[PDB]
Amino acid sequence: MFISRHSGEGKFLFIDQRATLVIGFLPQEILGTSFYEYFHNEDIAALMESHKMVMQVPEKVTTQVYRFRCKDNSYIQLQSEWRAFKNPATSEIDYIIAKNSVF
Repeated sequence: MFISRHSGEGKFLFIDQRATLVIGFLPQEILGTSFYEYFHNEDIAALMESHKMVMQVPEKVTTQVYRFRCKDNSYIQLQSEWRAFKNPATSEIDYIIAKNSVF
């Protein structure tokens, strides 16, 4: 329900027009920060493994439903669909596309 794009390490590079109303953060507040900054304590470990698998496989990877910390430091429940694209000349990830569903 909002799209973001991340670096190979998870740093926010882009959020769409629909994100701020959901998570409360202005783009200048969240761009440049890692998505490990916002994951709930109980979800970060499973999300790291999802992140690892995305960086390995050519395929889409869907996360579990997890809690994402909003600007007011409360949490909303997201489920993200992640896919990484690697520069064929350098093998490094150009970006990770993220479809972030909201509940």
